[PDB]
Amino acid sequence: RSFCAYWRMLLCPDSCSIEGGCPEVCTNTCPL
Repeated sequence: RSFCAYWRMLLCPDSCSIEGGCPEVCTNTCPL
């Protein structure tokens, strides 16, 4: 599993506002 597991919460402190939708790593649907 990529960093998308841990970095999900790491780069997404409710950053969904500034990132428009949500941070790409906040979207824990990251491909393998």
